[PDB]
Amino acid sequence: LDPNEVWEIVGELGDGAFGKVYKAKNKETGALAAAKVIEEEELEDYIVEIEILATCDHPYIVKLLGAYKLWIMIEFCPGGAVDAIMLELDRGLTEPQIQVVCRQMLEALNFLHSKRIIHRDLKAGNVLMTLEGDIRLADPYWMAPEVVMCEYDYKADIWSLGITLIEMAQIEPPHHELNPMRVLLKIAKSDPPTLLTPSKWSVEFRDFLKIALDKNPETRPSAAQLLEHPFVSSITSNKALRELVAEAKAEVMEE
Ligand SMILES: CN1CCN(c2ccc3[nH]c(-c4c(N)c5c(F)cccc5[nH]c4=O)nc3c2)CC1
Repeated sequence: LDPNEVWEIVGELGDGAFGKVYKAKNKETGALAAAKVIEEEELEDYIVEIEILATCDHPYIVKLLGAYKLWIMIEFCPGGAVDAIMLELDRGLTEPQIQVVCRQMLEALNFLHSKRIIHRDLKAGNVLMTLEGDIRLADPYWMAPEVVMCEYDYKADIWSLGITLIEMAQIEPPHHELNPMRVLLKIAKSDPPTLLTPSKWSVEFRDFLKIALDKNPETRPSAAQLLEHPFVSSITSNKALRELVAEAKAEVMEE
């Protein structure tokens, strides 16, 4: 069952810091793809991840297309990642644009959390866009108190979400100016990040971030509970992202 007859590569989309990501078009049917390509130990570690994605079939999570070196064919999303969008446009996202992403993310998180799965790498570079204006998420008594805590556990996502929303408002996440070494300390030491210009955004945004970014995963809310927040409870149209995908395409056409 050799590949290359099935798919033909027709582009490169981004050498991240994990393999390289190329664009693939089906030889028979004509369909597009994203091909992630790698080449004992690691191989079985990747198979588990692949077989986890097959399971995670939902509107707002990339579809697994196949598995043939090591090829992984995932759905082409022709808007690309939101962080790439934000630079090509050289600006943040409008609150209504942020409202639509926050809500679609929450349905993806709430889905995953019912499957007992965490994402753990939620940032703007892992929120992809379709032309339709929709997102896809990508890729015992002698025990010491601190050992106990590190054995609710899926509230990690909910923190990354609120942090992703700041990334989208402001282009850059909080503490972007310090090196990765010092970040971890700043995270653990500092109070929950707020928006830089509280004046610029609605009272609902500020409060959503207030409750999303609780340092205590006990008192911190589920994807489910957050879906009833005013900030995302009234959101029925993907218009504002339909709008934003259009500009991005237009801006990209420039030469
Ligand atoms: C600079 N202009 C805007 C960004 N540009 C762009 C265009 C299409 C793109 N598709 C993907 C993509 C993934 N990166 C991807 C992944 F990383 C993991 C799993 C599935 C994926 N599917 C994709 O469809 N990125 C794109 C970027 C290049 C042109």
